[PDB]
Parts: sequence; C-alpha cells; structure tokens
Amino acid sequence: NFIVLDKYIKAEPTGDSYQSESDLERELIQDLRNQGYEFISVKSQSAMLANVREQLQNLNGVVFNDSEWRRFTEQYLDNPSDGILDKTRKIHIDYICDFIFDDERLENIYLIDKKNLMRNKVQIIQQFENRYDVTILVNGLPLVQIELKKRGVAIREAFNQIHSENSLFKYLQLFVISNGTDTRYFANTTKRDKNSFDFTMNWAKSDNTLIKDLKDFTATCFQKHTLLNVLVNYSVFDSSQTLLVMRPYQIAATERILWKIKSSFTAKNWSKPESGGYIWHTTGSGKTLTSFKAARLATELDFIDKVFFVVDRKDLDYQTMKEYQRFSPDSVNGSENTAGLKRNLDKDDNKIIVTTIQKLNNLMKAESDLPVYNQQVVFIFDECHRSQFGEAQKNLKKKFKRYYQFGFTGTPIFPENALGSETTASVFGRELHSYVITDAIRDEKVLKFKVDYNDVRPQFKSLETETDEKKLSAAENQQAFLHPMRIQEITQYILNNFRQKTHRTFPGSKGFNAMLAVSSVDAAKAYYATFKRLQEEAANKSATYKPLRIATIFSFAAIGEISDETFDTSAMDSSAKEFLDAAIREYNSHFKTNFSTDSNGFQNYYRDLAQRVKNQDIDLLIVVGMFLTGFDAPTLNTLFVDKNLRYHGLMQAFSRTNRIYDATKTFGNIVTFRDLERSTIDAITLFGDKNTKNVVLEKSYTEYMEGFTDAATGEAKRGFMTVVSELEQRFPDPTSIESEKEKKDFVKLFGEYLRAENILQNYDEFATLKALQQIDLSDPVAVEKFKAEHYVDDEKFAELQTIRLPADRKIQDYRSAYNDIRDWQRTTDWDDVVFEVDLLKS
Ligand SMILES: Nc1ncnc2c1ncn2[C@@H]1O[C@H](COP(=O)(O)OP(=O)(O)OP(=O)(O)O)[C@@H](O)[C@H]1O
Ligand SMILES: [Mg+2]
Repeated sequence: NFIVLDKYIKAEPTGDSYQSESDLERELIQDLRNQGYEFISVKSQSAMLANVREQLQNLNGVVFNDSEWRRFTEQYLDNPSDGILDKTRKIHIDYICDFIFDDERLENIYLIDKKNLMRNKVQIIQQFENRYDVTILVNGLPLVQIELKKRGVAIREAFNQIHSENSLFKYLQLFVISNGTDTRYFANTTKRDKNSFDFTMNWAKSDNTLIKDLKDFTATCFQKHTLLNVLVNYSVFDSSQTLLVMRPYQIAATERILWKIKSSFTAKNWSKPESGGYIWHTTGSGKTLTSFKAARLATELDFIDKVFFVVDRKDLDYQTMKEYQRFSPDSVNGSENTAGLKRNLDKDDNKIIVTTIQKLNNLMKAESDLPVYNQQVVFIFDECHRSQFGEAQKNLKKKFKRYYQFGFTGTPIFPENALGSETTASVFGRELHSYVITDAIRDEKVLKFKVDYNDVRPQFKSLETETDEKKLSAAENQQAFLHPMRIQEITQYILNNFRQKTHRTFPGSKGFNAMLAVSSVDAAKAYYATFKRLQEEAANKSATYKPLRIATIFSFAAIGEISDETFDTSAMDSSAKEFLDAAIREYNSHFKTNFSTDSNGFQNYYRDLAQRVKNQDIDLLIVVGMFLTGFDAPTLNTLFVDKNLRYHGLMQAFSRTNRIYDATKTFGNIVTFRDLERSTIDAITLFGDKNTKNVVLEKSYTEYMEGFTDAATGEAKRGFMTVVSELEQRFPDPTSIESEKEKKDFVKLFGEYLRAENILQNYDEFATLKALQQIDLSDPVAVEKFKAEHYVDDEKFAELQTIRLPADRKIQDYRSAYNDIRDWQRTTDWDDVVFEVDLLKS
C-alpha cells in the first residue's frame, strides 16, 4: 500500500462549471467527502475549540470537565504565547500532553495517534469570517489549508500575494494552492529562506510523472491514508526548527526501502544484495534528508534491532553535525575514533546509530564479537565514496549475519567508471527508485549549470588545456600552474568579478557567495596570499574599496574522485601547517574566535567555517577538496575552479552551487581557469544520455540576447534585445501606459526584461557591455583601464560601442512605473500576470 503510486488512472471532469473558485470549491468538498472527510460547518474559533474538544475526547477515551478543558487549552492546546513554530513542535515532537485532572489522575492526551494513523478523525470546513479556502481538520486541528483560485490565475502570482487570528490556525502544517489546472503544496514555515515559490511542489507518481490538476491531486495526495502519512511520517522537523514536507520521489524511495526490509525479513532472505537495494537520487535532490529520514522510520520496525545511518566524513557540515548530535552525540565527526560509536552501540532503548564510514570501517577492523553482528540490522548509506566504502563492505559482508543494506547516490558506479570498485548494482542489488538530473531539472528542484573556461591568459593556455595526467601533476609548481602571474591574473579576475557573479553590484542587494576549488595545498597558499596582497593594494588606491572576506581550509590527502583530507592536522608538512596556522589566526581576529590547529581546534574551525560560508559571513572559501561533495549552502551560487575535476567529482563539486533558492538564483555559475568543457560533457553524459548536456547546461550569451527555443519545452524565449526593442517601440512612455490594457502588456513585457537582465548578469559578455555604458570615451586612461579589466582589444572595443542599450534613466522610469502598477493591484484581465517580485526587491 504505497502512497506514491506506480499506476494512476486520471479522473474524469464532471462536465459541470469548472472556471470559478466556487466551482473548484464545490468539487473539492464533494470529492473530499467521497474520500471519507466529514464536512462540518464552523463559524468561529469557539465552534472550533468545541469540535477539538469532541475529537480529542473521543481519540483519548476521556471526558474533560470545563475547568480542565479551559486549563488544557490555555496551557497546552492554545497557549496565547505560542507561535507557528511551537505548534509544529507540538505536532511533530510534543504531541502528548501528560495531563493532571482535577481529581489528580494523570492521562496522556494525544493530539494525533501516530501508531494507529487511521484512528484519527479528518474533517473539512470552508473559510469563515474575500478568499475561497478549504481547511482539513485532523482531530479538529487545522493541519492543511487549500487556497483555491480562478482558472487561469497564475499560480505563482497568487502564491506571492498570500506568502493570530484565529490562533488555532497556527497549527497548519501544509499548504496547497490550486487553480484547478495546477496544484502545488508546500510547508507552513516561518523560515523565509524556505518560503519562495521555488519550494512549492507537485504531487507525482513513482515514475515522477506529475499529478497537477486538483481533481487528480484530491484523489491521490488527499486520500486520508496518503495525506495523513505525508503529514505524520514524511514531514521532517529538524534541529533548526524548519518544517520540510517531503517531495514524492523522496517518499517513493523511503517507503520502497521500508517495504523491502519487511518482505526480506518475512522471506528470511537477509544479508544478500537481493535483500536491500539502492536509490539513485541526483546530486542535491535531498539524499541526506531522505536517507536519514528513512533510517529513522526503519527503527519503528519492531523486528529490526539496530539501524545504522552511515555518512562520509567528507560530507559533514554544521547543520548535519548539529542534527546527528541529537542521536549519536560526540560521535559523528572527522576523527578515526570509535569510542563514541561503540558507546552508542551499547545504549539500550535505542536503535538508530549514526556514524561515518571511516568510523564504521575502523570498528569492524578491530572488533570481532560484537553482539550487533548477529542481530537484525539495517544499513542506510548516504553517498559513501569509493575507497573507504570498499574495505568496509568486505568486513560488513564478513561480520554481519542478518543485514539489509541500502545506498543513496547521485553518481552510481557503472561498468564504465568502475575500474577499482564494485559497481553499485553488485553491492546493493536492485534500483529501488530513481530520480535523475533531467527529472530534477524539469521539476526545477535543482539548478542548471553555467560552465565557462575563462580563456584570457594566452601565456598559460597551453597548460590550462593539457589533458595527460602525468604532465598535469608535474605542472603543479611555480614554473607552471602556480606561476605568480597566472595566480595574479586569476585572482585579479575573481576580485574584479566576484560581485558581478554573486549579484552584489547594485545594492543594498544581499546576493550570494562563492567557493574557489584548487588543485593542491600550495595552490591554496598562493591564492590566499595573492588575494590578501591584491586587496591591500586596492585599499590604498581607492579608500571606498569594500573588501571581500576570504578564508581557506585544507589538510592532507592520499580518475573521477576528489581526494579525502584528514582531520588529523599532524599529517601535514610543516609549511602547510604553519600556513593554515596563520590563516586561522587571521580568522580568529576577525570573528573573535579562538580555534587552534590541534585536532580539536581544526575540527571546531571546520564546523564554524561551514556555518559562516552558509550564512555568508565569508565571501569566498578557498579549498583543495573539502566542502566539495556534501556541503549544503543555498545562497552559494558560484564555484571558481582552478582544479582538474572529472566524472563524479566534477558533478559533486559543481553541485555545491545547485541549490534552489528564489527567482534571483537562476543557476549556478562555474567559472574555470582550466578548460573543463570536455570533462563536463563526459561527466554529465556518464550520468544520463547523449542529450543530457542540453538540459543541464545553460544557453549562450548570444541566445539570451537574440532569442532561442528551449528544446525541452518548445517554449520560445524572447531575447533581451527583442524585449528592449519592444519596450521602446510600444512604450516610449508616459502616454503609452494610459489604458488598463497597455498597463497589463507593459508589466508582462517588463517582467521579461527583468528576468533577462538577471540571467544576463552572469555572462561576462554582458557585464563588459554594461561597464562600457559608464565611461568617458574621451578619457583615454579609463578607456585603457576598461580594456585590460575586461580583456577586450581595439577590435572588440570597436564593436561594443555599436550595441545600443537603454539608458539607466529610462530603465528606472520603467522600474518605478512597474512598481506603481504593482502597488495599485490592491476588462482588462489581470489573472495571468506574474509580477517579478523577487527580482525587484533585489
Ligand atoms: N522535500 C524538501 N523540502 C524542502 N527542502 C528540501 C527538500 N529536499 C531537500 N531540500 C533542501 O535542499 C537542500 C539539499 O538537500 P540535501 O543536502 O539533503 O541533498 P543531497 O542530495 O544530500 O545533496 P549532496 O548531493 O550535495 O550531498 C537542503 O537545504 C534541503 O533542506
Ligand atoms: Mg548529501
């Protein structure tokens, strides 16, 4: 009885009126009632509390007197000081009130019965108090809100508009918005960085096919058994108090894992590859959230004795270390130590064990008669890299007698890229669920890549295109790849363009931040020094220079694979260690921290550093191989690459930028100073087919300027230049926006202008062209200063003067008129009109 279906037959429309919001509401209420939801009339919170009282008394087999019920209400159900986050805490964690009655007896009052899910009462009400809405009540509590809109209302624009009193609606867990054609759901959270339209979701089948229209969505997502499982078992409330409602592919993998455990155990078919399986969920789609959730659910199987959740120490960061601290405290870090692991093994009244693959492998090497070897064990592995996982499989196959193991990866091991390691299929067995990169990009759940070799260094181009590895390793020195000029030109390019790439030029726009991945410890030292020197230079030239805050971290290591670096700082050579030492000193003075480079300090520095790159206390992080495979930073959008990446390491590193955020983060920028074009196509193609690169890789500057057709859709996209031309041709101004119609058409057109400029801000050709508009062509020093900073010659310089762009004045005239029209939105038809709210606020 899976809740993400393998097969689904589309319902038929009634033939009745299905245009207005009250049309959608009629059929939704009717459909929900056919599915066992009792409709009640509720006109007040007083009537809501009364209904809650009836449902919780039924559920819990107990009758409150009135004084008790008022007390229950003021102190647990409906505390006046509770906010949304407090009700989510109560739904997901604190759902049992141990209540003391007037006669002093003690009873557990459940808000929700989680073990007997179907015992919960589900009800529907319509909106009471202009807005058409239906609310699903679970034991009288409002947990879902369905916002209904007219057909042909832009669902996105409606979302922007709506995202005490009455306080019971703080309990809402889930939103659904629908114009009948499209239906999206999203979590009720106060975290604004999770509140953008990018975080709404379509329901779907296990093959990932969308289920969009409200009638089908009603009959699938809104089956009591579906919706209640989504609400209770497939929504995560983490240690940072963020509610995340899982996407269908995440749920689809999870339930298929659990069902596979049970049928294997019932078949007494354990400890073979046909006992478990793997999940192919593409990089950045939620493997770490999902696999961890599936491990937590697995502990609720009464016949399993211990569930191992295994991560790679390479992949740890602040948020996930905070998470794991709650379940396996002081045990999930970067050290080789197993004391914490073996202590959590001995904890009774506990089934989940989080650990790293380095630790699990160490313990299994040294220990031989652990009780857990003969128990019923689930293994859930979250992207464990090739070399350490290989030795761990040997001892696991050797020593666990009754296990069911599962793996999540975004970059499987096929015959073609095996050389050395066992294929993913041979280790884990069947592919239980797949959600691949073209799946995720079509669903807009990860971001595309803009990948460009920055070929502006002729003296060094020969090296930066070298392909023999022997030669490439031999060029990691100051005569070649670490030539001070090359390091300077590259570092200068990054300082001249960081704000352009991260969307920080036109303030007070927050923007994004970036990483720089390099080839070696010496490379990191040269770059950190050059940045330092070049920024002290800029501080003297201009006194209005605003510096970037730069940091680095690395230790010592040891195709496709990114080298594993140890957390044992005593492994490094004296020079690397004293450099990393001096960097932490500067880091300490700035952030008023006090980390050292002993093991404990380095580990805490690593943990602080991840936090500050994620929240942009750091502008640019320089690494060799750390934070390249698991680090989750939605507001990081640019990876500067001076490194030879291939195959799965390529996919992982680039994907540091691939997190969706809002409409300002159109894709991740990958700026490379070695030519990685062949490697990018080879790596994309290895994890898809020959067409996959056309979905993953962004179009050229000429395409966004002049227009193209998205082959994935058939959607013609107008070019910037066509838009700009239409703006002048049809709106040379103020009299052009006289009539309502002309106002609507202008908003539509200027919205495309804003989408196109924001895309084009990531193209060096466009930044160069914008820069030229701010120049005295008579002034020859500033003409020469622009040529050298944008790498244009006298020929290229000639051509760009001919490209006519609209003046800053006419743009800000467009901008404020656009705002007028937006704020006025309090014959002609405004429903389909999406204002570009995020791009504005930028
Ligand atoms: N269902 C969801 N709802 C809301 N947010 C989500 C959901 N799934 C993933 N995210 C967000 O997307 C980001 C990436 O998730 P996560 O790091 O678990 O992915 P991953 O696949 O392990 O990535 P990597 O391949 O880089 O290790 C996180 O910030 C996460 O909170
Ligand atoms: Mg991960």
